[PDB]
Amino acid sequence: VESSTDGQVVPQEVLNLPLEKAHEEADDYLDHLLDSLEELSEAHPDCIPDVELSHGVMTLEIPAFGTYVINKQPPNKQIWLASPLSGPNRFDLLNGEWVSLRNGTKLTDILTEEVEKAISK
Amino acid sequence: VESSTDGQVVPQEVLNLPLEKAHEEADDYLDHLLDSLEELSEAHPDCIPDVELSHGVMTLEIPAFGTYVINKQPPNKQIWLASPLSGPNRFDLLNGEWVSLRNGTKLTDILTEEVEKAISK
Amino acid sequence: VESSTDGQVVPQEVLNLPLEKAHEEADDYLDHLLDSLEELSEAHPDCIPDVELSHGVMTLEIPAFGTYVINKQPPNKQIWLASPLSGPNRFDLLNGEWVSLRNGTKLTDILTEEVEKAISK
Repeated sequence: VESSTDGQVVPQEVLNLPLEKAHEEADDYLDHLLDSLEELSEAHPDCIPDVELSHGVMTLEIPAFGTYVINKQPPNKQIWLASPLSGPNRFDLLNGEWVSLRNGTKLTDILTEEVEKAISK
Repeated sequence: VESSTDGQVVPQEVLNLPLEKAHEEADDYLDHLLDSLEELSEAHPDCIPDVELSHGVMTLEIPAFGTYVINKQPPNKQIWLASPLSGPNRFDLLNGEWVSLRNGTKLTDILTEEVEKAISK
Repeated sequence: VESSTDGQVVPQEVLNLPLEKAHEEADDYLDHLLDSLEELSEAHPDCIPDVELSHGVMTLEIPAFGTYVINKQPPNKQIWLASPLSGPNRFDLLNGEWVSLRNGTKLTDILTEEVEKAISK
């Protein structure tokens, strides 16, 4: 912070508030997904045995197709999908939902399709 | 730069031009805002006493509501708004203007609304 | 990776697959451009003598106008165009194509226009 400034704001009532860092919107998504997908992991006739979430990396075992990988990524566009079925994709917010850079389809919809394509068989 | 290359371009007439780094488009915005909002800071019946701009952090005192914070942020989407009234938001360029990732509304419009919501009282 | 975790996935059949890092979509573009623009560099009546590509920096000599520079850039929006004719611009993916943050026009189209504006004279 080289400007030789002596003191900007400290206009306390920013700093005397119940203050809080933001939460990566990608981080937010992966949580709403971890326990929404492990609440699906209940009604598997057998065939979605595991979801695990590391450090912004999510693995999803689905033996019917092979194993999904879902990632926090540096931009150029963020959130990464590696699907054993539909291939690789990446996603950024448009209007509150996560959308493919490729064609602009929701990954929320791509998971739905592919998860319930599995409940069938 | 490990490619063992000996010399690419130096096609001078890029380098013999009146040359210049770009300016962060967020940086550009915060300036057009600092002196547009301190030219509003004149016609306050009392109630917007201070704007200060550090190092891509802007504070705006508005005692009616509490204190605004406006930030340069690493992407996932850039420019950050912490409003004492409307809450937190983040914004990226769409077509030359700065737009909310949440719903795509202009922050240019959100400030307008909230600044002049204040001139009233 | 400080969580004291002992072992997440290793669900091999991610790791026993023919695996592969992704390729920057900007990197992809600059290649499809290097050899598409050096296949134009053939039918120059004289006037586009050189294209060179370093490390995600591309130079394009076009003596009629002066020299183009095309860059891989950290986001806030990515891929950078410095045109001797149309000025500076930056571009992000929308739906699989590279689009100006300023007004949303394709750079693919901006090069076309300016390259063939040159074949003429």
